[PDB]
Amino acid sequence: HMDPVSVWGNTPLATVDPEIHDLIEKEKRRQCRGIELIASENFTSFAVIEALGSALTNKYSEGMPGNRYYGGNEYIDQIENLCRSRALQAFHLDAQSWGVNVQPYSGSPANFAAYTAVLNPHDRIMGLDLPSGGHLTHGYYTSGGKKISATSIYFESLPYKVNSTTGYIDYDRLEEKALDFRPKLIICGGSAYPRDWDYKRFREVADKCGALLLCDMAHTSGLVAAQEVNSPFEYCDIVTTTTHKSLRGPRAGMIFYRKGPKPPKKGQPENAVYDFEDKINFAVFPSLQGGPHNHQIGALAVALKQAASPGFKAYAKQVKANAVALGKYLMGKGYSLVTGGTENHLVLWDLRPLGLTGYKVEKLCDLCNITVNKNAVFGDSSAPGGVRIGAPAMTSRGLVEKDFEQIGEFLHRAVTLTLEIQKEHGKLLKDFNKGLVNNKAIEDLKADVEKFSALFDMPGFLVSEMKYKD
Amino acid sequence: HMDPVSVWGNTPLATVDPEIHDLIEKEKRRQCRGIELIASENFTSFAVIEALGSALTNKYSEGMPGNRYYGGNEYIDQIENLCRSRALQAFHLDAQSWGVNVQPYSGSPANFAAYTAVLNPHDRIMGLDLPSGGHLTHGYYTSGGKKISATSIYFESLPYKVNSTTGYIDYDRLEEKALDFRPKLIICGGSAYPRDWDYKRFREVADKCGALLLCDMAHTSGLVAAQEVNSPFEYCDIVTTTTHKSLRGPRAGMIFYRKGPKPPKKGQPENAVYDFEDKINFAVFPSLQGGPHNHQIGALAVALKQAASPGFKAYAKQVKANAVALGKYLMGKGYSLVTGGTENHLVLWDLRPLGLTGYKVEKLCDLCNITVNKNAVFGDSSALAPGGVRIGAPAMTSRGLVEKDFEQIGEFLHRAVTLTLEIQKEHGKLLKDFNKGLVNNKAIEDLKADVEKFSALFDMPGFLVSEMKYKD
Amino acid sequence: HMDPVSVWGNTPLATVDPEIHDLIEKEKRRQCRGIELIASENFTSFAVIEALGSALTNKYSEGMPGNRYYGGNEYIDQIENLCRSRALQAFHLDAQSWGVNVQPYSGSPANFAAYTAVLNPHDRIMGLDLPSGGHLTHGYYTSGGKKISATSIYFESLPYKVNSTTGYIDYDRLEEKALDFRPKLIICGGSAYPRDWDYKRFREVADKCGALLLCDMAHTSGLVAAQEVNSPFEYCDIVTTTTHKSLRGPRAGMIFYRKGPKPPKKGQPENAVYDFEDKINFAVFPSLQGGPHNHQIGALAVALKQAASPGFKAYAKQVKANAVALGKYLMGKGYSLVTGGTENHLVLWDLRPLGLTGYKVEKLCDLCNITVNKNAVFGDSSALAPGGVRIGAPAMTSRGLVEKDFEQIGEFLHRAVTLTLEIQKEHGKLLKDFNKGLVNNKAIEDLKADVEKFSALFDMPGFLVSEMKYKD
Amino acid sequence: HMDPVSVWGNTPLATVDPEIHDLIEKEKRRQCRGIELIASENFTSFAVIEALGSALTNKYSEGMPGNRYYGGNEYIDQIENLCRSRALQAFHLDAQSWGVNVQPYSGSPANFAAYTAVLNPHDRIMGLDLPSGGHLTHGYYTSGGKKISATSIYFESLPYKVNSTTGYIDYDRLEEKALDFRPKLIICGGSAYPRDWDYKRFREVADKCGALLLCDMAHTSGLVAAQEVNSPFEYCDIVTTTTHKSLRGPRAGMIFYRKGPKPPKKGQPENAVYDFEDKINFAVFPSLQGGPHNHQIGALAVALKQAASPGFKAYAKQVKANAVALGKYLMGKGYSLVTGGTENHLVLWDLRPLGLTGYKVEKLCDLCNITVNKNAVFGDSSALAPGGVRIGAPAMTSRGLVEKDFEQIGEFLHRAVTLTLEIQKEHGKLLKDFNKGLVNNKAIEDLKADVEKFSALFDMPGFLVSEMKYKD
Ligand SMILES: Nc1nc2c(c(=O)[nH]1)N(C=O)[C@@H](CNc1ccc(C(=O)N[C@@H](CCC(=O)O)C(=O)O)cc1)CN2
Ligand SMILES: Nc1nc2c(c(=O)[nH]1)N(C=O)[C@@H](CNc1ccc(C(=O)N[C@@H](CCC(=O)O)C(=O)O)cc1)CN2
Ligand SMILES: Cc1ncc(COP(=O)(O)O)c(CNCC(=O)O)c1O
Ligand SMILES: Cc1ncc(COP(=O)(O)O)c(CNCC(=O)O)c1O
Ligand SMILES: Cc1ncc(COP(=O)(O)O)c(CNCC(=O)O)c1O
Ligand SMILES: Cc1ncc(COP(=O)(O)O)c(CNCC(=O)O)c1O
Repeated sequence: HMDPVSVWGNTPLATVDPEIHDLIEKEKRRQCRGIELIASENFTSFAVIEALGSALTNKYSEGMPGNRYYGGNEYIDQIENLCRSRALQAFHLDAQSWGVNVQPYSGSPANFAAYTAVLNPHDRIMGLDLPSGGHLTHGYYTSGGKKISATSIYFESLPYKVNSTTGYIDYDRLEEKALDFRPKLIICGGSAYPRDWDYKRFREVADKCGALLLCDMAHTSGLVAAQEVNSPFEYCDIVTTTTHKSLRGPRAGMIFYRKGPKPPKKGQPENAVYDFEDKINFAVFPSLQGGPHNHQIGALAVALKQAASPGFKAYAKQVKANAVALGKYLMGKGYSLVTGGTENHLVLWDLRPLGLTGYKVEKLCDLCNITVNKNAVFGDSSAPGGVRIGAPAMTSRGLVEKDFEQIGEFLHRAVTLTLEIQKEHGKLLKDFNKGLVNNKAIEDLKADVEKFSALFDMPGFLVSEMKYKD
Repeated sequence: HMDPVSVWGNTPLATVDPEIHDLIEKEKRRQCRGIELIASENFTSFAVIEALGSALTNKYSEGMPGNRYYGGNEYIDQIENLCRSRALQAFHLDAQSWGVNVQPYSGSPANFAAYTAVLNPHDRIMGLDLPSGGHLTHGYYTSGGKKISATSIYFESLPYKVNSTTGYIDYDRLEEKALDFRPKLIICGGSAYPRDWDYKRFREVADKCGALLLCDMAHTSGLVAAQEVNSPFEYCDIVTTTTHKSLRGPRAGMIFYRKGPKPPKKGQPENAVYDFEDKINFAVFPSLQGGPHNHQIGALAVALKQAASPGFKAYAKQVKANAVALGKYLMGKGYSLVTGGTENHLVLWDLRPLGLTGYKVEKLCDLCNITVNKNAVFGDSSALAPGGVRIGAPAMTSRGLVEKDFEQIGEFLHRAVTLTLEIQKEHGKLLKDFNKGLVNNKAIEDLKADVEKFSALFDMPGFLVSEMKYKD
Repeated sequence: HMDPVSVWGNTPLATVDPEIHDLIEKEKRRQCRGIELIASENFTSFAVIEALGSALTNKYSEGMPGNRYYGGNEYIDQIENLCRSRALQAFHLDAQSWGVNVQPYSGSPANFAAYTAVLNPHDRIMGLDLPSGGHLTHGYYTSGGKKISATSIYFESLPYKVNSTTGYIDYDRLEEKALDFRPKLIICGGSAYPRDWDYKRFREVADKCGALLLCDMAHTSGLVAAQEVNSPFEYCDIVTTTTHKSLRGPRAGMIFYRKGPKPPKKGQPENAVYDFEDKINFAVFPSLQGGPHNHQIGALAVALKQAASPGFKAYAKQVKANAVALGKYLMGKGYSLVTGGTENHLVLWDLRPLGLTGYKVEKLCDLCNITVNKNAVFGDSSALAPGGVRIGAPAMTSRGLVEKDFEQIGEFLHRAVTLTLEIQKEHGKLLKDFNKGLVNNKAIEDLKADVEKFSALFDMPGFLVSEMKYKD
Repeated sequence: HMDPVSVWGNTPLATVDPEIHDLIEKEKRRQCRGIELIASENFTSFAVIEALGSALTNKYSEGMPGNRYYGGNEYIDQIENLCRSRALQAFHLDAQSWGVNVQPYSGSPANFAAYTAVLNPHDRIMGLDLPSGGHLTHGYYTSGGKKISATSIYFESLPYKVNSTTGYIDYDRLEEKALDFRPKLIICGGSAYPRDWDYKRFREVADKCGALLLCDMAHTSGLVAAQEVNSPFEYCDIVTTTTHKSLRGPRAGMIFYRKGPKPPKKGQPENAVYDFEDKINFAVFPSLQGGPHNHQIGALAVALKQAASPGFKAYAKQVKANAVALGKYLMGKGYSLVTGGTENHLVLWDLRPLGLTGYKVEKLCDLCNITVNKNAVFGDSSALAPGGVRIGAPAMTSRGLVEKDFEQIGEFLHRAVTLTLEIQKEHGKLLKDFNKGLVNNKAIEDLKADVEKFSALFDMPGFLVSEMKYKD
């Protein structure tokens, strides 16, 4: 005999699986009791989460709205249509000039599908080098020649780099490389680049070598929606993005592409129109993905309505102001920030002038409930040299500039202690790690961090309902 | 000024976004007021859905447990380790002999990562042809040579087929083709094959041509977990799966792979060990994916605990018995089922003897709240109007239906196809003319009313019917 | 100080390099004092050899006549245009419907350039499997999956096979394979297939799967020119060939290709024309080759004039008659010929029923001045010691031998194979042991003496035996 | 009835084919009565030509000496063994450290086989950019992105360039690109680079990025054998070459490769040995080529004996002195030479400062019996009309010309370019305009007369002027 539906199918998680419920409750407390500075993380809304955890997960809906491979999609089609239209609206796009596919499962799927749409295997791509700030999916192989990303396996990558003096993209070297290498696709946007992008100059380079131009705006998508950074749509053929970073939605991807008449170009016939739509859609399905995750699409529609609000514009302005304030505090203490500041949501902190690796600082911070990630900086070839710090998550908890200065001081205390441990125990990991055991100053820093963090509000769930309030 | 956290971030969906809320509520009613027969669909538990919609979505955790590229993973690591251990336990695997990666975002990502782990670009693969019942990601290109799946673009595919008269896999032709084509990887498992698989024979073929053997058990994984169909782990090097079909979990993928000593093989070195684990993990991350979706992984752990329960074994038995009972009713009316029955959760219904396409039958059924999908059958070339319909039992079995209820489903389907014939008989076969017969059709309205009255007799997992916005 | 031009540059080979001169003189004697049966060899004319060894070797002439990358090509252009026009005439082709590129350095370069012209890397090809009689460059990889030819590396190959019983091409399995595999190019023609080709059926299969059709007529090109076997030009898009086998010219290749209006085909545009010429020329140069070898082109023009003569048609008839007479003689004794005879210039002889390898038979024959080559037969996996020996009539027919003379060759081969078996019986099957039987073997010496006496009865093209250094 | 062997097979070319014979005699006269300055051309010896035009053309000999796929190779094996050993001797190589394959049909086949030996499809290579002086087969695609050479289709190329101001290889940019691009193979050597190569720095770069290092010494191979330029063998893993340029042999290619113990390397284990030999041989045959052209191999053995002589060393010294003398004469007239001089056999002459294309000068020169080729210089994109002319000394040095004669060649070139300008200023700078300048131009006719008068007097290797059909 089967279990009655009510028993297996309607009983709450707390009863069906106390082990997982307890771990989720412990993770909720952790998210509350630390300083969360991973630049790619955010805290999304309870409304997004309610759509994410919904019966939308039950539906197979391969295809496009109105052109599906399964029956039963009368409401899933309306949700997807709404998501697509809100995506165009959130980025201020004319629907006769731009379309969007909202089915990519995440950012890496979105990029690989965009490449598959416009490239054959082994076609050439150029993206920002990972140590210069680019993403894995922009064609990462190592300076020792190890192919890491599938984008350097199925396609042929040659990365472009920042200038070693300024830390900004070296646009003349990009142009020289593109004219020599002749890529079919140039990628802009990145994961750890602290400045805005000259999309006009990227378009000039693309046109000079005949390449397509794609922007991957995953990290700054929220700032783009709020019109707080340069818009890639003015100059790029394709724009990809995640939805869970500064855009503050579920984990998903989107692919935007031009539609309609093309601008005048020499050699190009008159009245030509863009031809990306069908290729992009086909690449997502049936080429690469299967059934869309409709709970993600529904959650994304919610996030995109929230991103078009005046409150979200104020949030995006605050993210930038908090990152500047943090950078100014760290630079005042004498620390080295790549490019000497920031124009977006993150700072990239070079730790090599202190004699520290990113692993050591990240490891110590983690023990103090300060959540960062070690990060490559220019020169690194696979313990990198830097740490990356972002403002979106803690700005979502309501922190403003003075609070981000306190974050700077906690970061200052953490690095000061990492130096003292390394001076006392040594720079070799086996020695250093003996400094992280029964260290009263780590425990004191952890305690002060927890005190500071626990008091702020938290989106996504009710603190008053959580299992672990201590 | 920013909105307070309570306004934008803690307010319920019903207030923040009434439009999306209303559509979810309409979809909730649609799922429990019709007959849901898509063989790849299920109705998952509220406990799975509570984990899916959780703060686990906020975490970046690239890497593996204990070996991450970010801090903060004390609890995400425990959740992922529990998910992996429960996956091995759900399929009765020894941790010394099998490992599993639970980060694939869905089934197609799981397969492409498994292939990327063991194949170079353009290496050769052989899977079941799509019109014979294989999946897109098993190397699908069309009989006209059009490459459709990326698995026929980035790799070199040569599909194997069923016997054109019996509907069973032609194992002799599989072997002949494999010895000529020399694939690096043979794939078994499928999307619309109504019979079990001779994994032992697949292993003999793979050994004869030196290929790896992978099973994609996506559709029947729940039945595998309940030991109700043949276990691919006895013979396959790698087993991939989704988790949202018969397994009744969230939408995700897993890749199982052998570990430890290799069984004795001629010319193979002594002490040889399997070498899949590092390659498969690396393929998933950093090669193909980014951040794991930890809310899916947590939800999957719940589903895997539920799949190990006595109740779930009874469920899998009932899925099979319901599919058999439905098939018996349909052939009793004279309809044509591929292989003339089923050994799993689905039947594949060949409509071409009736002069119908699956598109017509799917469309009329949809108007009656009977949710199926049109499906390719052997010989088909049209994806818009293939020659069959595929019917599955997992979803309705999850609402508590047993054999007598699936016989009534058979009668509703018989009415639907009878009606589809009647409309084609009057209005004609061209789609433009057929669609005119679907406006103000009293027999459609009657059948729709009967389907909904029948569907309302049963409970519904995942949400409380008593609390939904659109009641009756 | 430099040597005077007369010393280094005008002095004959006999004085400048006695060592090489003596070896050439020894090879001249070897060629006219034994029985030369390698099916891909011939004895070309002195006139061809005089053009081959000429000042034409000094010229760089990249490009096409009239469109070159170097100056100075007034006369090289006239030679190449004469070579191309004579090539079309030799094969009875109208210049409005066929063109030809005569720059390929040999046969394997010609095929790889033709493939490069119409295929992208990894595009799919189908040719006759090597143990079934196809060439290396028709996509050869082994039954163990080892890629041998670059045509199985840079392109994706699926060979088609002969019937294992009859030795004839299995046209039904060809069609089935082509419809499953969907090749871009199907190749016909071969190296060791002893029957003619159903080009009409190959065209039917190519049309059914949308493939281009290419015939590699290297071995039988002389018979084609003489209209003594089926013409591939009636049905194939492209025809490649060497020029040194039955065509009796220098070592070189040619690529023939269709021009002008395409024949009507459903879905194909009205007024569609062929588009091979520019792609094929570009593939040869600048894609793959550098400077043409104009001394080969001039020598080829000579051979193509000779091939258009009444005398050459009689030679091609006699080649076929000699091969048939040899085959009937060997079969009367009980030797196993593939397909039980021949329709061209060669027989393929399966030694496995004797418990012999082609290597043993080739080695013993060589000691008797009977020159053959060991050859794969259906099912072989060993290239060192295949199970067959291949015998061709072109070379000895060029020395004027007729049917009764080829029956004498049959008797010599029977003696040699009998002796091979006797030695294996006495000394063993292991090569180390078998080789001991080849020392001071009176029967080998007897057979060698009979072979040279016989060979000395006939004239010899290409050089004057009366003036050769090693007389008798 | 067949033609008697004597009639078709022993009759001389002059009687069998008067049309081709006459064209060869006209080409012999053309070679005598012009100034031949194509830097890749030479006049080879009669002794080489006698081996080239010989019965060696009749033999199939696939495989290696002592390990063939055909019988009858007792003397062909001795010829190939002698060719290989003479190749090692001519370049002063220890046979325990170096081996050589002498089967490549020409230079482009040698390079493609060397690449295929050590690279998989789409592996990365880096060679000198064609407008900077590299060869097509070093990975040539255009600055507009058009893939031209097969080496940029089947492999992934990124060329390195010369310094835009000095015309020398930019070694710092080479290193920067190699570290960014990470090629598997770096190629050095060129077709139009007028300076020697810093192989030591190339080896430093290759070691830094983990690449193999190959030198293509085709153009300067004769100078390398005479030890008149830097030896690539000191630093390169593989050395390819043609044999018909400054080496003065037949048209063929060779691939030299390291053998034996590897030099100490940190990551490399102890007692490591080179593993190129079997891969190189396999790439030539059976991967890419078919039967070797034994008449080429025999002729090459002759040329390699000649290259090891003291007279050949004096020839190489004179080639260099003649190229320097010519460059000094041209620069003394105010012309622009790339890098301002030469260290080898050629000069590269930049005509853009005069407002001329290489097409115009090439074409005027050809009308005056001055044979050059237009040639890309740094920055060019047009293959129809590049900006330079390349001038080489090997061919006329082989006719016995010394420094004073090459100064006269300078004045003939100076006269030719002066006419080209005069025509340009009069008739115009558009080809429609210009080609009117080359009609009934008395100065062109006068220059041609003076060139023929000068050229006809010099000795000619390869045939006897006293015997040629056209002495006027
Ligand atoms: N046997 C089997 N049945 C199945 C699936 C499968 O993978 N295998 N599916 C797994 O999800 C669904 C069908 N998915 C399909 C997706 C695309 C095409 C296809 O051929 N598309 C072409 C033609 C489109 C057209 O004609 O309109 C194309 O996209 O161009 C076929 C089936 C449901 N049933
Ligand atoms: N049907 C047919 N007969 C033919 C040829 C052909 O191409 N097709 N040949 C056309 O010339 C010659 C045989 N050429 C061959 C060259 C290499 C291998 C081969 O398989 N080589 C492997 C194995 C070496 C070994 O076992 O020793 C290798 O090179 O690795 C076979 C045949 C003569 N007879
Ligand atoms: C055997 C099989 N494998 C993989 C997948 C893909 O899973 P995703 O859709 O999550 O990518 C499917 C989907 N099959 C869907 C169907 O049969 O309707 C499948 O049937
Ligand atoms: C620019 C960019 N693009 C795409 C992605 C991939 O998103 P998914 O993880 O959903 O695949 C990332 C991830 N960046 C993660 C980080 O910077 O920490 C990214 O930074
Ligand atoms: C450096 C180099 N390498 C290889 C080759 C090719 O040789 P073949 O033409 O035999 O394929 C050339 C030809 N160079 C011809 C020229 O510079 O005019 C060459 O210059
Ligand atoms: C059908 C066929 N095609 C091409 C070639 C290649 O020609 P080259 O060797 O010139 O590359 C051969 C050589 N076959 C040689 C044999 O059968 O003995 C051949 O048999």
